[PDB]
Amino acid sequence: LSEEQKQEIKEAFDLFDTNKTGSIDYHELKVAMRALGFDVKKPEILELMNEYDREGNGYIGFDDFLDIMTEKIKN
Amino acid sequence: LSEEQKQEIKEAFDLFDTNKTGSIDYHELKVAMRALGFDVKKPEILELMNEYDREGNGYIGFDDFLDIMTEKIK
Amino acid sequence: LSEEQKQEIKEAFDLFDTNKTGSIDYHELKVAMRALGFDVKKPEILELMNEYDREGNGYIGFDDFLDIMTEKIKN
Ligand SMILES: [Ca+2]
Ligand SMILES: [Ca+2]
Ligand SMILES: [Ca+2]
Ligand SMILES: [Ca+2]
Ligand SMILES: [Ca+2]
Ligand SMILES: [Cl-]
Ligand SMILES: [Cl-]
Repeated sequence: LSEEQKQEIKEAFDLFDTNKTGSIDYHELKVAMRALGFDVKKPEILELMNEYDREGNGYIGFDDFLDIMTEKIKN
Repeated sequence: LSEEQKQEIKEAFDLFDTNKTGSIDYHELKVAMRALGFDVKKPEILELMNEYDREGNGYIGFDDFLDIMTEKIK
Repeated sequence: LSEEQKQEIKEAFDLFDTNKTGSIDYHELKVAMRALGFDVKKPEILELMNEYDREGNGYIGFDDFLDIMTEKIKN
């Protein structure tokens, strides 16, 4: 929630944001969460994708990723 | 451990310091060590808590976490 | 790979640079890659070591590690 914590979450997102877009696809969400210490598996990742991929293009934004990590850490 | 290494250990601790208490409980220690690349399981984590939770309240400080990562890395 | 992505890869290498050399051994490569979200196993790590430990002393450099992570993140 703090600025220091938000930057660290941003570092994990920017590491696997290949095409310099503001998005990550399924595989990049898995390694990003694992880079933050969460051993997420395929059923959990697909559940998160379908919850946040509103336009249905296979990508989620950073603010989507920020809210995911917010739910995981604060709980 | 150098200043650069200690800062990185500090970043992993501050990420899972949920209430800014300067302390982490069992679950927060587990994900923090895994955030540093160590796949730790429940028996090892409980053994670390029992070693460093001297007050017996279910929390350890950063200097407890710093010493844990010191022996795991060095 | 942007300059900020290379800094994050450098942080993972420097965390397990135990003796302040420019090298990591088998075990230090395993945890360094796992610190970046890749849960690699023994056969893959030994495969990467054999490819990049050209001198054959059980160590690889940062530029070896940077190239490994470049291939992993860019599929
Ligand atoms: Ca992308
Ligand atoms: Ca990590
Ligand atoms: Ca706490
Ligand atoms: Ca205590
Ligand atoms: Ca070394
Ligand atoms: Cl999980
Ligand atoms: Cl002790």
